[PDB]
Amino acid sequence: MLLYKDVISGDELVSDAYDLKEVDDIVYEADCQMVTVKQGGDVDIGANPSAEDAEENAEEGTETVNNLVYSFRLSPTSFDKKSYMSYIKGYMKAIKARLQESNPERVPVFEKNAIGFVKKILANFKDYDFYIGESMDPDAMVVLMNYREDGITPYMIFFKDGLVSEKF
Repeated sequence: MLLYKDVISGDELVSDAYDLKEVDDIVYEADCQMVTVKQGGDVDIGANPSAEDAEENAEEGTETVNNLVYSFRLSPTSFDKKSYMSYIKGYMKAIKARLQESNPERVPVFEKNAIGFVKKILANFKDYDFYIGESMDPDAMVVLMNYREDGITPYMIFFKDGLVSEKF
């Protein structure tokens, strides 16, 4: 029920309606489940000439999708290996300033903890993928999608430093 949004440019990055766990480091984890819904194509809010919506006569088009991405229309975008270093570097520094203006005591704990997680993320930045909200900003809240140690549990992480809690 809790709603967490970013102030830099995340806009509703995740919520507790699913489940959130903060790792000893400084990030939250919102688990997502798969649900089957009847979708008949969308392609943005308008962008098609003429169609029939028939395809076959033995299946309409049921597609399972995460409940967090569907409710928050999460939008995953492609990225570059070297481009990732520039986004995490200029983004980490951006937060460093937000602490100095708000809480300067979070500058050191945030640097050491965030530095450790970044080192374990580069080991497989591809397996963590890179998501982005409708804001379309490579310097806003960045969420990564990774499967637990099992693989049957899809979960994403949201930097707690750039995540606030909102009560209904």
